[PDB]
Order: sequence, then C-alpha cells, then structure tokens
Amino acid sequence: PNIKIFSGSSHQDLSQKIADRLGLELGKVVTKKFSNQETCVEIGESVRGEDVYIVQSGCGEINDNLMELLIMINACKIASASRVTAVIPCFPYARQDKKDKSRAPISAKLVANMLSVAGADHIITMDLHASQIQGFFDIPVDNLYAEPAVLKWIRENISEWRNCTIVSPDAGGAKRVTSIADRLNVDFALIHKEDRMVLVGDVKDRVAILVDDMADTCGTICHAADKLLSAGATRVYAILTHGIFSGPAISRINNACFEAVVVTNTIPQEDKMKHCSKIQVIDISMILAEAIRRTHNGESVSYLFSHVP
Amino acid sequence: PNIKIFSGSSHQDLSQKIADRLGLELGKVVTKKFSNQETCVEIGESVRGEDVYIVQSGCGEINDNLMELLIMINACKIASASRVTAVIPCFPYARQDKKDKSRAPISAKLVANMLSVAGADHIITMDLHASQIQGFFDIPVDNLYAEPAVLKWIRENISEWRNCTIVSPDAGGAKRVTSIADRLNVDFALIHKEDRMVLVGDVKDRVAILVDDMADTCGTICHAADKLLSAGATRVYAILTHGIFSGPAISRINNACFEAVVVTNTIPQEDKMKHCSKIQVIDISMILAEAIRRTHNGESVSYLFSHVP
Amino acid sequence: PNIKIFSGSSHQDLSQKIADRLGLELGKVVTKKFSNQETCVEIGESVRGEDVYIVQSGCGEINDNLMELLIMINACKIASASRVTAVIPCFPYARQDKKDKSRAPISAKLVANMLSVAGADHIITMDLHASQIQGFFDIPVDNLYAEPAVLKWIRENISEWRNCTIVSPDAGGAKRVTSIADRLNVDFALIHKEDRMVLVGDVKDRVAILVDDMADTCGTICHAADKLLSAGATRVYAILTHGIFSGPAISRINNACFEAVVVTNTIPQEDKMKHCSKIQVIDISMILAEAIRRTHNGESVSYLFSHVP
Amino acid sequence: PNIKIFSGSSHQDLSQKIADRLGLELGKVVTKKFSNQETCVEIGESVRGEDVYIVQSGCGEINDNLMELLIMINACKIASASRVTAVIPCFPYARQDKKDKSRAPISAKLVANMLSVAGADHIITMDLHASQIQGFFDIPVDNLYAEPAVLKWIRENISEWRNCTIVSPDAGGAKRVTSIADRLNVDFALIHKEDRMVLVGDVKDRVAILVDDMADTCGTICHAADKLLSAGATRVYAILTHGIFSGPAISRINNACFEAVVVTNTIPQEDKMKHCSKIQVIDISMILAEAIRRTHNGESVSYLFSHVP
Amino acid sequence: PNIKIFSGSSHQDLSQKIADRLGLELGKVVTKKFSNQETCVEIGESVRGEDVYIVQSGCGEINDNLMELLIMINACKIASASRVTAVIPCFPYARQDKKDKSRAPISAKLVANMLSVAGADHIITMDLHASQIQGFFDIPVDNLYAEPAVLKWIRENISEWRNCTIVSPDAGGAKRVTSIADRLNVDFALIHKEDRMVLVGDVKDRVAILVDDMADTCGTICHAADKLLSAGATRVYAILTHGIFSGPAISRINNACFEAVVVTNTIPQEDKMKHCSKIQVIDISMILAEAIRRTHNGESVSYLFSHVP
Ligand SMILES: Nc1ncnc2c1ncn2[C@@H]1O[C@H](COP(=O)(O)OP(=O)(O)OP(=O)(O)O)[C@@H](O)[C@H]1O
Ligand SMILES: Nc1ncnc2c1ncn2[C@@H]1O[C@H](COP(=O)(O)OP(=O)(O)OP(=O)(O)O)[C@@H](O)[C@H]1O
Ligand SMILES: Nc1ncnc2c1ncn2[C@@H]1O[C@H](COP(=O)(O)OP(=O)(O)OP(=O)(O)O)[C@@H](O)[C@H]1O
Ligand SMILES: Nc1ncnc2c1ncn2[C@@H]1O[C@H](COP(=O)(O)OP(=O)(O)OP(=O)(O)O)[C@@H](O)[C@H]1O
Ligand SMILES: Nc1ncnc2c1ncn2[C@@H]1O[C@H](COP(=O)(O)OP(=O)(O)OP(=O)(O)O)[C@@H](O)[C@H]1O
Ligand SMILES: O=P(O)(O)OC[C@H]1O[C@H](O)[C@H](O)[C@@H]1O
Ligand SMILES: O=P(O)(O)OC[C@H]1O[C@H](O)[C@H](O)[C@@H]1O
Ligand SMILES: O=P(O)(O)OC[C@H]1O[C@H](O)[C@H](O)[C@@H]1O
Ligand SMILES: O=P(O)(O)OC[C@H]1O[C@H](O)[C@H](O)[C@@H]1O
Ligand SMILES: O=P(O)(O)OC[C@H]1O[C@H](O)[C@H](O)[C@@H]1O
Ligand SMILES: [Mg+2]
Ligand SMILES: [Mg+2]
Ligand SMILES: [Mg+2]
Ligand SMILES: [Mg+2]
Ligand SMILES: [Mg+2]
Ligand SMILES: [Mg+2]
Ligand SMILES: [Mg+2]
Ligand SMILES: [Mg+2]
Ligand SMILES: [Mg+2]
Ligand SMILES: [Mg+2]
Repeated sequence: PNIKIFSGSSHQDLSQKIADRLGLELGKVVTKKFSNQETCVEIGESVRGEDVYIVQSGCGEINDNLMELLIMINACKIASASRVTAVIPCFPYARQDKKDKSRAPISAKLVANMLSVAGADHIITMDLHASQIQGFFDIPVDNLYAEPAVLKWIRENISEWRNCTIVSPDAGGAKRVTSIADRLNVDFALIHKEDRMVLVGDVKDRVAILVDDMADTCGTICHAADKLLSAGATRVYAILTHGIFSGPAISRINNACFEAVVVTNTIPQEDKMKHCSKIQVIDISMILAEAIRRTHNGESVSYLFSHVP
Repeated sequence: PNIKIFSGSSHQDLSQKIADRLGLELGKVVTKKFSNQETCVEIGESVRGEDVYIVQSGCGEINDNLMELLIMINACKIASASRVTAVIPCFPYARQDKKDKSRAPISAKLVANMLSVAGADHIITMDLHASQIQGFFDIPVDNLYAEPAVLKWIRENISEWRNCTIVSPDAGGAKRVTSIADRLNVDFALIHKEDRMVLVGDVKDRVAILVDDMADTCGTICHAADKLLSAGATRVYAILTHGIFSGPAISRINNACFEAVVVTNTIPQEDKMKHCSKIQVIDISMILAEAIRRTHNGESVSYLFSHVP
Repeated sequence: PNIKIFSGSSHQDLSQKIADRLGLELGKVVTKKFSNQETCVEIGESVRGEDVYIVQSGCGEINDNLMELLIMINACKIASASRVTAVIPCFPYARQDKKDKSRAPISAKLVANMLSVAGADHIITMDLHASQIQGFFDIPVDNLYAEPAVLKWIRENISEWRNCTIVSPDAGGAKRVTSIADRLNVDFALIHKEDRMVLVGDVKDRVAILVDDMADTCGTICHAADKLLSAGATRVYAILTHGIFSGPAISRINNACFEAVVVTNTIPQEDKMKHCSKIQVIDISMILAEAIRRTHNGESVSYLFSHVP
Repeated sequence: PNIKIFSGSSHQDLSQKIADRLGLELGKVVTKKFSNQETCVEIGESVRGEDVYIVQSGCGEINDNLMELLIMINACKIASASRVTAVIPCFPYARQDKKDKSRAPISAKLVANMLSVAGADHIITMDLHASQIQGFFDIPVDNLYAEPAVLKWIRENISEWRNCTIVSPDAGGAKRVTSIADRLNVDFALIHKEDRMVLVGDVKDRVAILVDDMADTCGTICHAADKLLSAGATRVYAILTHGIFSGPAISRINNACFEAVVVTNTIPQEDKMKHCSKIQVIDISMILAEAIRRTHNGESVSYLFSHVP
Repeated sequence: PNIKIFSGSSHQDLSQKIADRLGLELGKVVTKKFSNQETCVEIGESVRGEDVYIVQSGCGEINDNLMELLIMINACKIASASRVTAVIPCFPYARQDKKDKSRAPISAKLVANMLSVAGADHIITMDLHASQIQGFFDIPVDNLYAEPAVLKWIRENISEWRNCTIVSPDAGGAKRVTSIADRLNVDFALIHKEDRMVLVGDVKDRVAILVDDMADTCGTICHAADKLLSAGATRVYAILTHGIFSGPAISRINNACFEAVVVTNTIPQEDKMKHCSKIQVIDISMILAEAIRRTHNGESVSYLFSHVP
C-alpha cells in the first residue's frame, strides 16, 4: 500500500505543504456542492489497497467541512482503501467534551462516533482541547503536540527567553505551560479570574508568554494580557496552536498590548493576518507530514512529541 | 411516556403546526451557534422517560441542519429519553443512494448510519427519493406518502380532473403517477428525454398533471412542460412533495407555462412564494401529526397511506 | 417493572441504607468465590421484567469488585431483567482517563466498554474524577454531586463558614471549589505546587476548607494543608467525596494539622475511622436513593444537583 | 510486522520459555499496582505495526490477572499494534460455560466479550474446558491440545504403557481418554460416581492412567483413584493439562495413592511442587511457541494437534 | 397518568412551593367570582386521564374556599380526570366532629360527604383535629403529621432541648406531646384548667414547649403559658401545625410571654407575621409534595410519619 493524501476544502494550503514534504501529489478529488448545497464528493483515482490520509481541519464552515470529511471517508472506505486515516489538525466540537450540569450533548463524542461509523481506521490530530477525547474513540488516535515548534519559535524569536515567564491564561491548561517552562527551565506564572484577575509569579520587567491551546474570541488571552501589563511585564506574547479568531477577536487583538500573537497553521490564517499585523504563524506541516510518514512506515510517532523533524 | 415534540431550526412553522395538531407545546430547546459556528444545543426541559420527536427537514443549510438534528438526538438520548424519533420530512442526501459506476459515496447510507449512531430509535419521513433507503437503516422507518393530500388537492382544484392526464417527468418515478392515475381512474401519459422529449398518452385539449417527488432546479419539470405544451395540452400543472427550488428554479418557473406548481410544506416555502406567484402549498402537517400520534399509541401508520385524516 | 436493588460485596452497608430509604429489601444474591478464587454469582430471585440496580463501588479489592459487578450485570441481563443499572458510587480506574504522552491504556474507557458489553443500560455514579468519562459511554450516565451534602455539612459544622475560604488543592479541580464558594458566597483561595507551594487568597486568621474529589494517599491534601498553615490559617479542613485512604494515608492524616477530614460514604470508612480520629463521614445514601427512585419514576435527576432530599 | 511477546504477571517463566524458543526478548512492559490496587500498565516500547502476543494464564489472583490482560490488550490496541493476540494457556471462568437450570451468569461468555471489546484479534489457548467456548468468540480461537506431550510423557515414563489403561474420572471428558487410548492402542476404562464409584474396564494388575483437563481441588481424581485401587490396579497415575491445585488439593494428593500427578506448565507449579513430591510438570512451551510462530507465519496450526515439535 | 397540581385561591404560595418541589407548573385554572359572588371555575387545560391534585386549605373565607374546592373537584371529575385528590392541609369544620349533648350538626361529617359526592377519590390532610375524622370518609384519607418537621425545628432552634419539657395545653391532645417527648427523650409536663390551671412536671429553670394542633384565638396557649411562667420556666415556646390566629389572637400573643410561636405553613402566615414579631413558620411543603409524589407512584406514605424528606 502507498500513501495517498487527499485534501478537503477547509485547508488546501496545509494539505499541499504536507504533500510536498512527503514527495507526493495530492490525490485527485472533486469536493464541491450540489445546487441544493449538499456536499458532492468524487474520488478521481483508484484508492483500492492504498493507505489513504484525508486532511481536513475543524475550521471555517465547520459543519460543511465535517460533513465533507465524513463523506470522503465513506467514499474511500467503500472504494476498498486498505486503511483510511482522518488527519484533523483542529478537532471540531472539542470544547463540547462533557455535560457537567446541563442537559447538553457531548458533541465531541458524537463526532468521534460519526468518524468511526464513516469508516476511519485512525485519527491524527494536534493539541486536542481535552486529551480525554482520545478515549471517545475505539480506533487509535495520535494526538500530536505543537510544543516542539513552539519552543523553537520562543528560542529563535524572543531574545530574553531565558528570563521570560510562561503564563497559563486559565487554570485548566496550566499543564501545557508547566511542560514548556520545564523544557525552557523558566518560571511558570499563573493567572485566573476571580471581572478581576489574580497572577502568581514575578513578571515585573520581564517578558511574559501566554500559552494556550486555542484563541477563539480572544477574551481569554486579552484579559490575561491586561492583568500581566498591570503587573509591569515589559512585553506580553501569546502563543496558541489553534488560531480560530472568530467574532470580535481581530479587533480585540488589535486593541490589546500583545507584542505578538503566534499561532500554528492548523487553521488557515492569511485572511486574519491581512487585518491583524501582530499575528505570526508557525508552520506545523513538518510535524503532520512526519506523523503521516511514521504511521505509514510503522515508525514511532511519540518520538515527535519531543523532537522537531 | 408522553410525547415531546422538539423543533430544529430548519422548519419551525411546520413543527408548530404539528404540535398544535397534537395539542402540545413545542419542547423548550435552545438551538443556536457558538461564535466559531459550531452548533450549540441545550434541552430546556427533562426528557427522561419521554417519547421524543425531533422535527428537522433536509433543507436550507443542509449540513448545519443535519448536524443540529444529530446533536439534538444525542442530547436527548444521553438525557435518558425512553425513545427518540427523527421526524425528517425531506430526507437529506436522498439522491445519493447509489454509486452506479463512479468512485462516489453513498451519502444516504452515511446519513442513515449517523442517525443510528446518534441514537435515533425510529425515523419518520415523507416520499423518500428511493424507498430502498428504508433498507439503509436497521431501525424502523415509516415512509409516509403525500399522495392522499395530492389527490385531495387535484379533486378540489382542477375542474376537469376526470379528463386530465397524470404525467411522470422522468421514467424513474412513473410508479407514483400510475398509483395516482389508478386512484383517479385516468390515463397516465409518460415523458422522457432522448435535448428532445418523447411523450405517450393523449394530452391534446386536456389538462396534464406532472407529478414528481421533488423539484430542485426545476430543469426536469420545465422540460416536461415544454414537451406537453408542444402536444396541445390546454393547461399543465406540476405537483411535488418536496419544493427545494434551488438555483435558477424560481426564474425557470416564472418563465414556464405552468398553470400551477403545487408543493407540500415539507420545506418552508414563504420566501419562494414571495418571488413566484404560481407556487401553491399543500399542508401535510396533519399527516405527520397523525403518524407521530399513531406511532406513539401503537396504532396503524400504514392506514395513512390511503386516508386523509 | 419494580425496583430491585442488589448489593455487590464491596459496600454492603451503603446498599442496605439505599434499600431502607427506598422501602425495599435487598435482592437475594449469592456473591462469593470458588476455590480457585473465581467469582461465583447466583441470583436468588427472578428479575424477569424488573428494573435492576446493582450497587458496587470501585474500592477495596478493585479488580475483584469490578469483575463481580460485571458478572452480576451479565447474570441479570440474561435473566431477562427489563433494565439493568450499575450504581457505582466511586468509579474504578477513573484516574486513567487519558494517555497524554505515554504508551498507556485508557483504563476508564476499557471499564466503560466492559460495563456496556456486560449489559448495563444505565450508570449512576458520584463525582467522576473527570466528567469527560460520561463520554466514554454510549448509554446514559448520571453523574451525581456530593456538593449539596458538602454545603450542608459546612453550614452545620463550621461556625465561621461565612468568613471561611474554599481552597482547591490542585489547579485541576478548582471548578468544584468555585462552585462551592459561589454557593456559600465566600472567597476561593487556590494552591498549587511549583517541593514548594503557592497560595492566592487571604487565609490569615480564617478557616480554610480544602475541597477535592478524592484522597488516595493524602499527599495532595497534606501538602496543601502544610502550605495553608504556613500562611496563618486558624484551622484547616479537608472535605472529599471519595475517601480511598490507601497506603500511608492514615499516618499522614494523623500527623497533619487537619481539624477534620470529611469524606462521603461512597467507600466504607469504618476500618479507616478506627485508626484515625479526625475522619468524619457524610452519608450520601439519600442522594443515591433519590437518584434511583427518580430514574425509575421518570423524574428529573438533575434536580438533585442543587437540592438535598 | 514482527512478533512482540509481552508477559503478564501471572506466568513469567512460561513467557520467558516461549520467548527463548522464538529467539526473542520479552517486550518491555511495566505491570504493577497503584497504591489503591488498580492495575498499572506501561508499554515500554513502540508496538506500532507489530504482531503482539500477550501471555497471561487464568491462574493465581484470577481477577487481577484477567484485568491486567485486558488492560494490556487495550494499551497495545490504542498504540496501533497491527494485531493483538491473547495467549491464555488456562482460560479463566471456563467452567462457567452454561447456566443449565440456575439463575447464573455465563461467565466464560462475559470473558470472551471483554477480550473482544478490549481489542483482541485472536486467542490462543490450551485444552478449553468445553470446546463450545470457541463459539463464544467472533474472532478466531486456536484451542491447542496437550495430548501429544501427554503421549510422549506416557511413552517415556511408564514402562508398562502398552498394557496400561486410560481412565476418565468423570463421564464428561471421556472423549479425551478415548483419543489417547486410540493413539496408544489400549483400553479406556471408565469411572463415574453413582459416594460410590462404578468402573468398567479391566484394571487388575495393570497400570491405570487417569486423564483429565484440570485438577482444582483434586476431589475428582482422588475419588477415581480410590475406586481404581479398590479394583486392584498396581499403580495409578493422574495426568492433567491444568494443575490449579487450589484449596485442600495438595493434602489430598499427599494422602492419595497416586504414583504420579503429572501436569503441564500452563500454570506455574514450583510452589505446589515444593509441598508435594509426586507432582511432575510437562513443559508445553514448545507447543505454545510453535502456535505463535505458525499463526505469525500463516502456517498450519492444526498440524500441532498431532505432532510434537 | 401524569400529576396535575391545581391551586385554589386560599393558599397560592403553598401550592407553588409544592409544585416546585415536584418539578411541575401549576395547572391553568381560573378561580374567581361572578358579580353576584357565586364561585366561577374554569379548568384551562385538559385533565382527561390525569392524576389531579387540588390544593386548598380550610382557612380565610372558609365557606368560599370550601365551595371553590368542591366546584373544582366536580369540574375535574366531569372532565374525565382519572383520579381526583383533595389536598386539604387544614381540614375545615374539623372541630365540629361530634354532637356530645347538643342539638348540633356534625359539620365535619357533612364536609366529608360533600367532598365524596363532589367526586374526590382521595384526601390528603395534615394533623386532623380528631383522627376519627378519617372514619367520616369511605375513600382513603392520608393524615400527615407535622411532627418530624417540629422535631427538626426543636433540635435546630432550642439550645436546651435535651433538658426541655413538652407541655400539652389541654388534656385532649397530650398524645401528640407524649409522642414528641418520646422522640426527644424528655419529660412531658401536662396542663389543664380546673380560671386556674394545674401543671404536673418539673418546669422550673427549664424551657417548656407547648405543642398543639392549632391556635385559633390563642386562649388555650396563652392560659397555659401563664401557668407555666407561674412555675418558673425560663422560656416558654408554643408550636402548632395550624396557625389560624383569628379574632384577638395577635394581640394576645403580643401581650403574652412566649419566646416564640411557631406554626406550619398549612395556612398563609405573612399577614399575621407582619403584626406579630414572635411568629415563625415551619415549611411543610416538602411533606405535602412527598405525600403527593408517593401516592402517585404507589410508594409508602406512612414512611413520612417518621422521616423528614
Ligand atoms: N465552539 C464553542 N465555542 C464556545 N464555547 C463553546 C464551544 N463549544 C462548547 N463551548 C462551551 O464552552 C464551555 C467549555 O469551556 P472551557 O473548555 O473553556 O472550560 P472547561 O471545560 O469548563 O474547563 P477547562 O478546559 O479549563 O478544564 C462549555 O460551557 C461548552 O458548552
Ligand atoms: N443534492 C443533489 N442535487 C443534485 N444532484 C444530486 C444530488 N445528490 C446526488 N445527485 C446526483 O444526481 C444523480 C441522481 O439522479 P436521479 O435520482 O434523478 O436519477 P437516477 O437515480 O439515476 O434514476 P431514477 O431516480 O430515475 O431511478 C447522481 O448522479 C447523483 O450523484
Ligand atoms: N489508581 C491510581 N492511583 C494513582 N495514580 C493513578 C491511578 N490511576 C491513574 N493514575 C495516574 O495518575 C495520573 C493522573 O493524575 P491526576 O488525575 O491527579 O492529574 P491530571 O489528570 O494530570 O490532571 P488534573 O486532574 O489536575 O486535570 C496519571 O499519570 C495516571 O496514570
Ligand atoms: N472456578 C470454579 N470452581 C469450581 N466450580 C466452578 C467454577 N466455575 C464454575 N463452577 C461450577 O462447576 C459446575 C460445572 O462442573 P463441571 O464442569 O465439572 O461439570 P458439567 O459442566 O456439569 O459437566 P461436564 O463437564 O462433565 O460435561 C457448575 O455448577 C459451575 O457453576
Ligand atoms: N371553628 C370553631 N371555632 C371554635 N369553636 C368551634 C369551632 N367548631 C366547633 N367549635 C366548638 O368547639 C368545641 C370543641 O372543642 P375542642 O375540640 O377544643 O374540645 P373537645 O372536642 O370537647 O375535646 P378534645 O379535643 O380535648 O378531646 C365544640 O363545642 C364545638 O361546637
Ligand atoms: O473564550 P475564547 O477566548 O473564545 O476561547 C479560548 C479559550 O477558551 C477555551 O477554554 C480554550 O481552551 C481557550 O483557553
Ligand atoms: O433535476 P432537478 O429538477 O433539479 O431535480 C428534480 C428531479 O431530479 C431528481 O431525479 C428528482 O427525483 C426529480 O425527478
Ligand atoms: O495523590 P493522592 O493524594 O493519592 O490522590 C488525591 C488527588 O490525586 C488526584 O488528582 C485526585 O483527583 C486528587 O486531587
Ligand atoms: O472438582 P475439582 O477436582 O476441583 O475439579 C476438577 C474436575 O472438575 C471439572 O469438571 C474439571 O473439568 C475436572 O474434571
Ligand atoms: O380555643 P382556641 O385557642 O381558639 O383554639 C385552639 C385550641 O382549641 C381546640 O381545642 C384546638 O384543638 C386547640 O387545642
Ligand atoms: Mg474544556
Ligand atoms: Mg482553556
Ligand atoms: Mg435517483
Ligand atoms: Mg426523478
Ligand atoms: Mg486526572
Ligand atoms: Mg485532583
Ligand atoms: Mg463443565
Ligand atoms: Mg470434568
Ligand atoms: Mg375536639
Ligand atoms: Mg385541643
């Protein structure tokens, strides 16, 4: 079986970058809409006996992109692909991972069930909002981390990184920032709201680096940055793997004191970058390409958790 | 267990009509979108031990509405509803019911699988594009027919119906028109394309009635009507259960010779009716309400196949 | 169908308390071991058509108790019980809810799969370590909260509760303490380790109340209490729903400065209470009995999230 | 894919013997207990794309060992092993293979379901108590026989084997003894209880050889041996594949007239052999190693039913 | 059949509290007066096949409220309710339960007859003046007791309750006070008039607690309290289930030495509480709600005689 990479319509540039890193052309697929807006999918080449990877991020018109992904998986499965892998850099509905007191769906579990029944044998994703989502599946799920690329960016872009501070915006994700601070051998200052915020960790005259899994409306990072600037930090950075930037996010970032808002390209960023000068993108296509290549070859994927390829 | 009717966002007016016919209020549900356009669903009342019916048609923004339906089903299922029934008047992706020579998905089967894995115990739908779709499910599927309401409309609106002709637009659905002609005791003239059309059945100086399951772009019925008017039919009617009317449909209908284009309200029609004077709507809410009531009470549903309630 | 309550061997006293609150006798069941230590289960009365609840906590000899629960569920299912519900006050393997970087099982998901394949139609549990565990199931899961009973205990046992502080021991569970502080209208001081601990929130001359989901080795609460006593708190309390108290826990509690270590009786506590004078137990049998009664009667279970019955 | 052999904690020596016969080292795995006695499993090497065999017998602390096996299977499955095979020399709960008049579990079926849902693609076992247990699975099950090794032992250890008699202790397993007697070309004397026993087949002045699948409490073989010695047999042997020897078994064997009690090493025997001089062990590690090697290479496994490798 | 709760005009707040505890909305009913002051009742929703509970206490304008209750029962009965239950917390005309030497009506029996002929299938009431009134009916009557709530109030509000004394004001109801004293394990001092009063039971330097079924004009409790204060009781409390407080009652209570006059809310008390600072109310809505719920579900009501829900 050979690797076949197919792109959904959500993130074409990322799929092309992945395909170039693998020395492959993107598989021929027609992904459009019928007149009544139903998804139309046509696999333009035989996938019989091949190892198929479908790249689609949970961004943009999320329900359309998710339907397209499921329809593509189904088409490849009934076309006798030997294995079908969904490469989902940003997992849709990941924030609906529990009920907790409300008569609400667990939408992430529903998405996992739909991916399974569509025929996915394997999932590759990056920085799941909650790693318990891996347990929503019965098929293997490789949850990659942007952390090696983030560490590389910090070392090559922040001159005072040895004295900086790594700040979690909410108490929930402070595990990520502790791992990053341990890797950099720095202090991890913490922030949480009580309309007021409380911060532990000396930030005065230092650089503070907010790290989080995603920025949707940027309410979380803007409040944290306001707090940090209250406590005398010389500069504040925000680093996120998923740059969703919906709603009022671009205006809030423009009016905030961030030196830089760095995101990975798990979601296309060109349109947002046009309207916001302080957004910078870390390419993670090498990590995804290496994960695809290693799953195909039976090589260790977890080696990527700590190594930039 | 009591009947609880919940409406999705696709067809609120139909759900309200159904609820009024059952003497019930619509269940409290919040169905909206998060900032990043992910579906947000919140069941506003306990459904524990209840017989839940969720009304959502495959129309409008089809992928959003389908996701909303699946999320609502999941929310009701994990909220310990005794039974969950999807009331889907127009089944989405019904026209993708086979591959036939192409490397294509069977999207209708995927939709059936998704509805099943979401937790639906029962499906109620109207005039499935292909009744083989019933076999795509392992749960019971009640496929209702608009034919009794169509016959009622014909008898009360076409003065010359005893001399009229019932015409199938494509060879595929001529079964429907034969059933209708047998019920009315009239001739069924047939039409199919060879850019030219061929018609069997005397239509001269008579009324011809085109009957079909749906009109999407109205290419099918406009070509058939052109043929019929070539052969001297005094008036031509089109009657359809599903009035999708996407793309150039309204302009084609406006420029065509139809005396009337009658559709059921399985899909909301007010916006289309604003731009097209010859569209008339048959209310089928009584049929759906009776089907819901009979499934709840253990009464015969097939009795509705031949009786207007 | 009538309610039948069966007790596993793990927590007989809790099952008896539940049965008394429901006005029922415990169902006749023989639960012992064969000579080779395989679990032997014999249902001593017909359960045909009945609503069966099996009470077994994930405590003591956890693997034996889990096997016993699964075997009992299987016996009741193939004996034609109308419905089988596992009442698992402390869910076993709940702390193995993710992999996160290691080549490890997701044991909680395996347990959920085993409960499902054994035939459980419904799960009732209390204060799941991670509420995402609800998504590990496809059957409904009612995750009850000890919080109403905890609030009652605080109001009836701590004279200065209006001035007290609610302290989370680890950053992970601070959601619980924020909910409790909001209910009591008090400040929530927070603690996390950097062998040193950092605390936010005035605790001087006040009572601090540590709240957490469980105390296993009591390393978490003893370190937090040491920190709190460093910052001048007059008294320190610990309140937990699950009192596992394994390993060196009793000695650490005896040598710590806790005014009281309060636990619910989701796990039997008499043996631990013999060796530790500062352990007090909150009975939660009324909450479990009400949940059983409400699921049986189709009444709202979520009403218990905020109301002491 | 390469063979990877992992040992559970139940029978380490057997797993090592199997690994040596295959020219392999045992895979790195940490199998221990958390403080609260929950099983902790950590796969110490990548198994991605490998053919994994996990060796665990249903002996000792049976519920702990079964849980450990299931957790290991789950860990290997979600670590993207190409295939996972449970090598279970003595199948746990095999004697609970039916209900028969009692409101009892079919525990063997539950165990099969649990192994399947954990992710096992294949089962290798030896001398199932009832071969109908193979039908409890939907995955392939290779049920190996100790009979070739038993025949070899008889020919090399009993000088009068050409004149001996092969005796079934209970009527249920006389099929095994008929096969053995046919292979040796000897008479098969039979025994069954009516507190008295009845025997057919001349045993006077001869050697009698009791053959059975397992000896748990040794009540079965001791009663049969008492009967045989009543009828003048010069010596009595017992041969069993599974030497469970629980409860009073060692004392009964010590006080019985057996010349030898021979068991295979499907269960570790060193501790029992310390307290009982007449227990001898047949190594079956070559049979298990050959079965593993042949399943891996696509070679005939049934060839082992009649051939000692 | 579902529970439907309807409120009469007498005690709306109590009915609302009951409905909230049951998770229900009050049934739609118009209860007003025509111009000529005849009661007008209009049931605003179908009660066909439902289990109807009508809440109306014998207080305020007693004859109007009784007529309203009877008219509501009649309306629900001829509207084909499956069952109609009168929830009458304070039974009107209960003190006219006998003739005894006078040419007088037995008005309580007349009220029972009227309730029966109106169509009531069941009566729920609290602390009937004479429990023989239960025999005035041929339908079942559940006579609830305020005693559990009274005991709870005593334990949570009187610091010296272990040394207190429970005093009956008249010889007639001393049964209630003996039951209460037995529950509290205290002495029951007794009082009766000879314009002078005689008291048995040491009350000196102690708290005395008068307990009675009702306080109408408060002549009974004020005389008893005067006696108790003559004999040196440090404080005197009065506790009553029915706080009628008609005529000069408020002035007598204001001029009496009561530390507190505690009543249940079987009768609305806000207006009386405005004019009398020492009146406190025990909510008994949980007891009534539990009785309604248990009668509906076929659960034991007598369990409430000794248990606070
Ligand atoms: N796409 C979405 N956009 C915004 N909010 C969402 C979205 N999906 C779910 N939510 C809601 O957001 C909330 C989850 O918030 P969040 O993940 O930030 O915190 P948490 O899960 O409570 O805690 P933490 O992640 O810190 O452990 C829920 O109320 C959920 O319903
Ligand atoms: N939503 C859609 N809008 C338009 N075309 C669609 C849609 N879904 C599927 N199709 C395509 O339409 C075609 C199916 O057409 P149609 O159902 O009219 O005819 P058929 O199935 O070939 O025959 P018949 O229904 O007469 O037996 C397929 O090529 C299918 O891919
Ligand atoms: N029974 C157990 N006893 C002790 N440790 C366990 C047990 N089961 C799992 N663990 C281990 O404990 C760790 C989980 O710890 P814990 O739940 O306290 O923190 P977390 O999940 O990392 O974060 P948090 O709960 O604060 O969000 C994992 O390494 C897991 O393997
Ligand atoms: N681990 C165990 N130890 C002892 N007895 C067990 C064990 N598991 C099950 N049993 C019980 O042992 C009995 C089964 O006995 P056994 O297998 O010897 O005979 P059988 O199945 O009735 O007949 P046969 O095997 O001769 O055809 C059942 O009553 C079963 O419940
Ligand atoms: N609503 C009322 N208000 C006042 N007095 C009433 C009322 N209804 C009846 N009565 C009268 O009150 C008397 C009953 O008094 P009460 O119940 O206190 O004592 P009893 O029945 O004689 O004895 P006991 O209740 O101590 O065994 C009768 O004379 C009766 O006519
Ligand atoms: O609230 P938003 O800023 O839109 O979303 C970003 C944050 O909200 C969620 O918890 C994410 O994990 C981030 O921490
Ligand atoms: O082609 P369109 O007019 O858009 O769609 C309407 C017809 O096309 C499909 O076969 C339907 O069943 C109808 O017969
Ligand atoms: O570490 P232990 O004290 O044994 O276990 C108790 C804590 O560890 C886990 O995170 C629990 O949720 C508690 O917060
Ligand atoms: O009764 P035990 O001696 O403990 O167990 C050994 C026998 O019991 C079972 O039938 C086995 O198959 C053996 O025949
Ligand atoms: O005389 P009132 O104080 O008005 O009425 C209260 C008492 O009178 C009746 O016997 C009641 O049962 C009470 O004991
Ligand atoms: Mg979250
Ligand atoms: Mg967050
Ligand atoms: Mg078709
Ligand atoms: Mg057609
Ligand atoms: Mg955890
Ligand atoms: Mg914790
Ligand atoms: Mg057997
Ligand atoms: Mg046997
Ligand atoms: Mg009286
Ligand atoms: Mg009295």
